Amino acid sequence: VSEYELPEDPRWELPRDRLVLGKPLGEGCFGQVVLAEAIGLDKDKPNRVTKVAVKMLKSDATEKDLSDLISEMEMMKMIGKHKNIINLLGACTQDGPLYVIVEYASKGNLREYLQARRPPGLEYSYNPSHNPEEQLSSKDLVSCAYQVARGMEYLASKKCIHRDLAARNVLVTEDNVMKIADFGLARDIHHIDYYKKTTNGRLPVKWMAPEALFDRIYTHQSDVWSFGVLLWEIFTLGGSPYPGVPVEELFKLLKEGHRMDKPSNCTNELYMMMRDCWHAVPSQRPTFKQLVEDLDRIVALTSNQE
Ligand SMILES: Cc1cc2cc(Oc3ccnc(Nc4cccc(CS(=O)(=O)NCCN(C)C)c4)n3)ccc2[nH]1
Repeated sequence: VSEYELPEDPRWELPRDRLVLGKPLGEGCFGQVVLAEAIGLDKDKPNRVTKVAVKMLKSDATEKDLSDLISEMEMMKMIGKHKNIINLLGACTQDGPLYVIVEYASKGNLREYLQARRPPGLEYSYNPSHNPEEQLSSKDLVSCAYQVARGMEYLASKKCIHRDLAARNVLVTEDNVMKIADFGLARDIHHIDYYKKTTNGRLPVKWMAPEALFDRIYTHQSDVWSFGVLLWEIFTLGGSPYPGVPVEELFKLLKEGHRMDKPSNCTNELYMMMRDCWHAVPSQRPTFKQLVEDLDRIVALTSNQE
């Protein structure tokens, strides 16, 4: 029995013997995510199995870690469901460690998904996958961007600021639906280390708007700046931002007006949309509502023949 009072919500609680735990999906310093099969997740369909992702704490986990995971779960309930975010499906709070059960995205994060779909040749770096998949169409790429914009428009409408929107935090389902992840994470109460890599080797400083970098100010406008970086990641098919640029240099550069150059395969229109997201002045960036409307139009005009 836990020493803590884990919050049981009858609408969401699943007996944990309805979960058949499967392979690890990922592990961080937080805990771990595993794939599972859930039996009768939908009450009206008790005999059906659903593949799901299950988040749980490491054994080394503290009380703040627990509080953080509960917090993510409750924030997700409050934000509600949208097609282009990772949605809550249930929880196990009784009879063992806390499990938070969410939609499963079988194709993993967007950066690695795009990298494995890199065609040969001059416009992209090499494909690092030993199981490369069919390359995407131009329309497919704009449609990835559109779906992420639509998810952020929803989150913004629910007053959620993501604060680390990046291709690594977009997951892709079996049906190639884009789903924003890690939007419900607690904001650390301590100052951050700008030079500390994630468990997957990423430096989050490269997605920060200048006002976030400089003064730790995060708003929907600073998420639009990150979406501009994410756009650049899409049209480089998973490229790494500011190539050759040491991180301790980045703010100076940005402040002087430095911006990433256009990816080799990227329309003038989509590069101008990136640059607009990277407006120095937060009030002058487009909103996610505007981004969605423009990307909708651009998707309809973009060829899926190549
Ligand atoms: C409460 C909560 C639960 C939760 C679960 C999350 O993870 C989820 C949720 C839904 N689906 C997937 N699918 C998935 C499939 C393959 C691999 C991965 C992990 S990965 O880091 O993107 N790539 C694996 C190895 N790379 C580093 C080489 C995830 N994960 C992510 C955030 C979450 N927040």
